[PDB]
Amino acid sequence: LGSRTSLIPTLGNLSNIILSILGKPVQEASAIVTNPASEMGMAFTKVMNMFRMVKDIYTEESFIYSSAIGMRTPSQRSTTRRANLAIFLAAVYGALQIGFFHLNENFLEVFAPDESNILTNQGTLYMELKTQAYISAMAQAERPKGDILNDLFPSDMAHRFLIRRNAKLTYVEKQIIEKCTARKERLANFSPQEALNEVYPWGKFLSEIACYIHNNYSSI
Amino acid sequence: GPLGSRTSLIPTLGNLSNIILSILGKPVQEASAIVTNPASEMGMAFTKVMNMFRMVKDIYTEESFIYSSAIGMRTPSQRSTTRRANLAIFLAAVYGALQIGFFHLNENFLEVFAPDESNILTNQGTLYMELKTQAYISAMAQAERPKGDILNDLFPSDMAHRFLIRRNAKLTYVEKQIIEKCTARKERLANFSPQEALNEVYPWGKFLSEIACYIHNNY
Repeated sequence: LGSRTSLIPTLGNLSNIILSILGKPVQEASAIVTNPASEMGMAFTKVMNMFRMVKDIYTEESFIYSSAIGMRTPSQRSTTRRANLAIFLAAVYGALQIGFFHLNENFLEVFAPDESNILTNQGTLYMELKTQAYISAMAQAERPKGDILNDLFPSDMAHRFLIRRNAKLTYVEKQIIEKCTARKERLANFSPQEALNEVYPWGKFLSEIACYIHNNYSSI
Repeated sequence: GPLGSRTSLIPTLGNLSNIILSILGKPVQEASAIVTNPASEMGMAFTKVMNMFRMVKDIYTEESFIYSSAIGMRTPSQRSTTRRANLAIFLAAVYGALQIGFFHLNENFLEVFAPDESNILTNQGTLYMELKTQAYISAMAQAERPKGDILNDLFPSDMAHRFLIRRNAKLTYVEKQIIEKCTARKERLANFSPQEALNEVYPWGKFLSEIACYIHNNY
């Protein structure tokens, strides 16, 4: 498709700006998003408005799936990978409205795309994301904790790892499964449940994810 | 500049400019249909590009065109990007994709087509005369102003001073040729009946094709 082909430089430029704004120290990035009338806040708002428009050209869902839209060249795929990181970081800072269910479902495609090797720090980030999804889902008083936890920390994690790389399990993969199992149990047996956000504060997760996305992808 | 400011967005400005130059780079009837039928598949897609271009353009200018010296775009690639963006603003304007009056188009023509005090070329002066011609034809349709007021504005007497002032200055042989081609075109327009046959004497689609062809070969 022509417009998706021709707009790759814009997709890339806006994604890079978002990543380098929202990858700053958490206090600095949070300030930018929560003060739209500041100098940098106003500039971020215009960048985000253009980004929302360009993103809609590439996907009607939460993230961009390069294979699904025929984006096949090395530069096209590298750009959509950057875009997906910018989307994820903007979602977690609230600049985009993407629910925790979609963040969890797409986490490996965003941080370990193209059947790459899953790394230990990705696994740790995965576990903390699932923990925040659980804490947020509990706050809606919609479904019981058991149901939430079985979705977020599922029994088929090993088959999912094999499927995603066309495969038995690697050492990191089995460590993640074991770390996730332990976190599920701690979460289910914790009391009082309403205290979990003090135990796993959001600000700490924000700092975890920005540092990863910064210190694993080049900024500016 | 700072993150997310005018220097940060230069690749987006150039990319959207290049897209507008490519799409309105098509044959006149094709390009015109894209703009005039916003419901077609191409028309719908072009609309989304133009909405993005409108937003990025506002970041670079409050007016019709982008003056790099006015907003501090100092690096060579930055200055070349604003120059190209100006060509795309002008191409979009004559196709109806952007709403910029003939007055703004006339006033910014040399800055758009001959920036940086380059010596005017006879071809640039030709198209300048053709643009003034079309701006007159349109101004006489609207018929809010007397014929002399309109010919004054578009074919003015101080055309000599303007060419001199433009390059910090006596005219070049080419520049005095343009003024005489201009004055003669004015006399013909000041004395043409029916005044609404001028649309047939100089067809708009001919001008459009001349501008587009010029831009398509000089951007």
